[PDB]
Amino acid sequence: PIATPYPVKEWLQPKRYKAHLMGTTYVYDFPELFRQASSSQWKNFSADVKLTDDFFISNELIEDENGELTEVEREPGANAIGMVAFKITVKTPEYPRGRQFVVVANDITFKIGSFGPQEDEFFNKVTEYARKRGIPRIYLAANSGARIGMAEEIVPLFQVAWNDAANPDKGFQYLYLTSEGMETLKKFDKENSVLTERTVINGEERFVIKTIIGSEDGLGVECLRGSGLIAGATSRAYHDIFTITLVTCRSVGIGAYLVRLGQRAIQVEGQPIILTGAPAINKMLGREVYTSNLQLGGTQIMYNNGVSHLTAVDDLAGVEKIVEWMSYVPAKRNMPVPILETKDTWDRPVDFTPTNDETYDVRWMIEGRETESGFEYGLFDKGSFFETLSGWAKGVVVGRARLGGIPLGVIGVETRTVENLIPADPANPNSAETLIQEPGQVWHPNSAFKTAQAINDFNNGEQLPMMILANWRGFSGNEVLKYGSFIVDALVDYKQPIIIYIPPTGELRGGSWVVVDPTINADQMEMYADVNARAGVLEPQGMVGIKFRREKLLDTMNRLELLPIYGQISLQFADLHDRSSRMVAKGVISKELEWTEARRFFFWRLRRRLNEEYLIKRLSHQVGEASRLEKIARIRSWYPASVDHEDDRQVATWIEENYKTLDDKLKGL
Amino acid sequence: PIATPYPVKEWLQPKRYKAHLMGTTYVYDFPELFRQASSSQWKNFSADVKLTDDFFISNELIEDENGELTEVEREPGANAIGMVAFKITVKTPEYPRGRQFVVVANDITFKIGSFGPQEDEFFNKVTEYARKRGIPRIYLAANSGARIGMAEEIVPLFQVAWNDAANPDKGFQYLYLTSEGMETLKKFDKENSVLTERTVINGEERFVIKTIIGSEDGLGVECLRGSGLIAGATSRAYHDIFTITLVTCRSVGIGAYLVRLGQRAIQVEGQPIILTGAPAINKMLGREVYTSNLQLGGTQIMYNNGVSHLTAVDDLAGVEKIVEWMSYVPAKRNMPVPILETKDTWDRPVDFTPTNDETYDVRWMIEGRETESGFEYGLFDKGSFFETLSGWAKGVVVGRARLGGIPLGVIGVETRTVENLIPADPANPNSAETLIQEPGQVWHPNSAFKTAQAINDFNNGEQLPMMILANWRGFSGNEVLKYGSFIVDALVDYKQPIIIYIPPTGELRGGSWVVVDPTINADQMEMYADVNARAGVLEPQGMVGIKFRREKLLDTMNRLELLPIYGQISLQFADLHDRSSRMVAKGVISKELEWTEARRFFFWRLRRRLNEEYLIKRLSHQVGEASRLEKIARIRSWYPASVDHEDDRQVATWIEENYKTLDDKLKGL
Ligand SMILES: C[C@@H](Oc1ccc(Oc2ncc(C(F)(F)F)cc2Cl)cc1)C(=O)O
Ligand SMILES: C[C@@H](Oc1ccc(Oc2ncc(C(F)(F)F)cc2Cl)cc1)C(=O)O
Repeated sequence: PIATPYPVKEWLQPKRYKAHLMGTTYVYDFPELFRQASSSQWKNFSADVKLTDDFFISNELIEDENGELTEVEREPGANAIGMVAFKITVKTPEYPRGRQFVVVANDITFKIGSFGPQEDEFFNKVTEYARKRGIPRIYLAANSGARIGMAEEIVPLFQVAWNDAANPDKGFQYLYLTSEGMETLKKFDKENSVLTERTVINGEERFVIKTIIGSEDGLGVECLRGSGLIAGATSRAYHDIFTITLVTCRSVGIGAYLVRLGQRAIQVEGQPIILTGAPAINKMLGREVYTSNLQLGGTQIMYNNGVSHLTAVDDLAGVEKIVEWMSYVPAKRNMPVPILETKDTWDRPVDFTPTNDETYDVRWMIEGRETESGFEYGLFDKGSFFETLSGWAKGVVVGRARLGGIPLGVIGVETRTVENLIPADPANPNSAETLIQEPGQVWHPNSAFKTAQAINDFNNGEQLPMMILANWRGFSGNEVLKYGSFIVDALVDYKQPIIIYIPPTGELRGGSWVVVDPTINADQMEMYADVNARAGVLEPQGMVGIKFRREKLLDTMNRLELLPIYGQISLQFADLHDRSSRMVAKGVISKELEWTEARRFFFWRLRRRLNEEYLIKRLSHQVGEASRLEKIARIRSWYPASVDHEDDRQVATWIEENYKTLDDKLKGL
Repeated sequence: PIATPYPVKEWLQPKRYKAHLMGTTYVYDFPELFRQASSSQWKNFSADVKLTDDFFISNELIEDENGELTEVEREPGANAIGMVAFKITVKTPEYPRGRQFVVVANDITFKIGSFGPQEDEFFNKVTEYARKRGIPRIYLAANSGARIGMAEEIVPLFQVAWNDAANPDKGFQYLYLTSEGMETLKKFDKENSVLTERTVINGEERFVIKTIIGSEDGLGVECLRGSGLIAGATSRAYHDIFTITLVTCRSVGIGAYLVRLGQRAIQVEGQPIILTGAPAINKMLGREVYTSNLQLGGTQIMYNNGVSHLTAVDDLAGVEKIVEWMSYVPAKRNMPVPILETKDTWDRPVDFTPTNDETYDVRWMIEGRETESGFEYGLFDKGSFFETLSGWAKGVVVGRARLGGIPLGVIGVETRTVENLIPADPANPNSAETLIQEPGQVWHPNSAFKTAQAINDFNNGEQLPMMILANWRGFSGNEVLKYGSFIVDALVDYKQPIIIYIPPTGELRGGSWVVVDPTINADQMEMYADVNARAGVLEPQGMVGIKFRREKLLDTMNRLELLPIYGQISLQFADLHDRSSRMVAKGVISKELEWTEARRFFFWRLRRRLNEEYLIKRLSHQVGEASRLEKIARIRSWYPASVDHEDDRQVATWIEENYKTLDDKLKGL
């Protein structure tokens, strides 16, 4: 393109053009996308904000002579390997003073962005660089999988010992190198390129090749080791720091695997996640079954199965989703979750309220609904709900949100009936589309798996508090059994305060309660039941049909048919047990709450709990053998004699008024 | 039964008869079953062994006044709760001096062996009693799920406020208690049994009941809490001590859940594992779909899905399987795995050997095969292989075994084609039986899940070393993706030395290698490749069709159709790369081994590694900030200047000759 206003980027560095031709952004151009997403992040928080370019800094990372990652500034496209890294320090609304994180990405323009030993080592170095600093690791997937190849320096000068040179088609016995052939390697110093054994015949000597190694690195097994390295490295990363992946062009083999290992992933439409090549798959299936790779690792597949937590219209949308996601996570490991107050204060009732005589969307309780006559506020801050895994297991809703600025993970039950339509089966010209009916408030294999996943994803890396608006009436298909224990495990491992609240029209029966009972992890869990909720081992219908047969029905009968009415009286007699009042009496819940006052209660209870948890931790550096009970008990003995321990606002208030004073007490131990 | 030789047990204590009528063993009679299994255990180890009854001791456990578990001796059937516990101290071949473990079981004769608050608390107390002492917990499942019921003391004297006493069928508004009714409760002191509000009408006062609580404990939510308690307690137990479950009569609700939470489970034929009642399921399905519960939680279902690791013809067979399983696990947490030498010494070659021109059963390589002309010894001790999860994911074989007495977990790839026949679908009169073809050396969703499970089950509680005869050529259905990371996670968590050995005719391609590469956990993992094995990113066929097209084929062609032969030359050229020799050159394996000499090598390498691991641990009590590298390096500096560090036998020999001497060195730090 001649005569253009300004210089042609795609000409100055053709690699940029190659990347675009691939349908993706040039690696070195991604940082600019983060500055834009970051800049937009401010505009949406406060339009009147004069932003200076020093609010976003990007510093590429390359290994020095000691293989140690260091910051440098060089011209794009100067990377010697197919892997690049950037250290980003940007000021955001959640962190005005600024925050940091790393970005690892494949250079799709460098050897089809394949994973070679040098690229793996680098990816591994970056990962631990982020883990060590407790910083989040963002990975941009755009690869072709593990690098492959043969010792090309042997394919031209390799000899074969046929059965008879006369009739070559008769077959052969082995391959070898001649005295000359062997000399050529010694000349290029590529002797190690092969293993042979001198053998003479009716002619001269014929060095029989027993094994080909090759002088080039990245032909086979060495690439498999590099993959395992980064695979296990990512696995550890996930339990250490915040990990997220964005599929920008395509992710193959180890690339697709890494997407799952990092767990949280956003897939850009059109960019497929391929484990094994489609063309190769048609070979292991016989006839041509698939046409394009999109039909395999497309968004309409990965996003629906839960592998892709989110999708993006394009790369910039992808970066924005990443940036928005991070707004809920701490600047770094072990750091207080990013507190962020907006126009929606904590002091206000909850407008939206579900009714037994009306279908509703759980989301309306979470963020709120917009009616024709105004906006009904929900339990959490307006527009603070960021849902994820929205294309899989619609039965349950998971997302981040804010409670008066306090970021937390939220899981709610979808009362509406889910209509999961499973596409036809390509590997079978007979089977077609299949519509599935996923009842509301009913646990399914995918629903339990999604719940466990959500819990772990909230706990690991994100380190956020959590609220589950428990509202399940049962389960059905054993996969439900297996994944079931996944949930209890995730809860035992939770390290932040948890809150289980059975919503108003909600209910919690049988094992649906067991899997989330506070006694699973009393150190972090508390359970509340709305005055309009219900809970019991069995639903009214099931109870009566067991402990209220017909003989007990007749005996009661004293109005002397009237079975229909007396029958309903049974259900009502039972229902009178599944009341929140009873829950309190039995002490199975911390207390019963009112939906409209919930927000005010939960905001202070959580703010108060976070304060004590902080203290319980600062105290976990004195006498080693100290029970958490003995810890919280000592800390509460520091409160003034007039402070009501049950008063959250007061307790939170005093503590925040004496952080240093309390610190001194700690230092004096 | 009159005139019987000896007293009639079933008469002395009718509960025994009730249990038998249930088709199960009486709880208090189970200890005797363990003495018999234990006694048989000796007969099979050494017939010439005069065993005295003091080799097996059983002491029941009940809570004292402080709720603390204590040992007592009382008449069977005197248990006040539906839960019983026994502490067993038996002398076994692996532990002549004796070993200990606990046995928790439901009393099916006590309120249909249902889980009540008192039973849950007890189950929880026993579990931690075992965890605290590091002792194994054996649970005998024979229950009816969580206890249920209503405040019966209200159903007879409860009044209803009809719309008009004239026409009761017209309906009602609420229920209440009269001045008299209220008095009756105050008389029985059951006032808390309900919550009311005095309300007067055209008549007198009518205490409207707003909530029914009941004076009896175990009606609803309190039972759900008890379940959650033991659910999360079992979950923790699994990561702490050796947990196993035996379904003796039936396990319902929380009972079935606990089976999964304890992971390792043995199901007796005929005894079903039911999550939700079948009769109730027919109600949530409309018409009668299922006839018996066996069709749901039967062995032909649980065992095939992997929930039941093993099945037993009857209870005693069940106990034997438990006893035999424990022979591979340590007396207790953190204790050296149970070393046990038999007639099959370590010093001997490996007889059985697979051939590319012959189908074989991986098991023959493991334990060996019995031919018409003698017995071909395998890699491990004869008859020491104890396979588990044998009815699910036949694609992979998992079990315990012994290497010259050294107990370890083993996983191997089933080369033969699996024929998983999925039964018809009852919830659909249209769908029938479906036969599935699971190719050998090919990873499937169930196969990866089974592998991860095996690894975790070996690591947690069992604390055993592990060997995986890696031999996978690929994978296929994404569930394979999800469960895939389950494997890498399990390896990162492994705490005992691991050994990955690609068998002779075996091979390891693509991601099949990544998921088990040593670099995933270098602290415990080592990888060996047989000289007759093959490994690479892609199989010969795939490689040539990518880096050896037709133009490269023709160019090479110098014999001037001959495509068939030249084509084969391609495959051979590539295959020459996937050789173990190359693996060594690239340093991706510790070394290449010979199948017949493997046993001798692995026996000493493992014995040597266990010795150093012990030392690396004893050293983990000195200078806190010490790298494992710095640890093993210091320990190896203690070896004599003449000892070859690479010589396992020598190293193992010296160390075992100077345990105390080394101890002194440690104490002097
Ligand atoms: C209270 C209840 O105990 C149960 C019942 C089923 C149960 O198993 C499950 N519970 C929940 C799920 C999930 F994950 F879907 F919520 C799965 C199972 Cl298998 C656990 C405890 C009972 O015994 O009635
Ligand atoms: C070496 C290979 O990298 C891969 C390929 C696929 C891959 O994903 C999986 N690998 C193994 C399994 C399992 F568990 F079946 F063994 C599953 C997946 Cl998704 C991981 C790494 C490559 O890029 O060619």
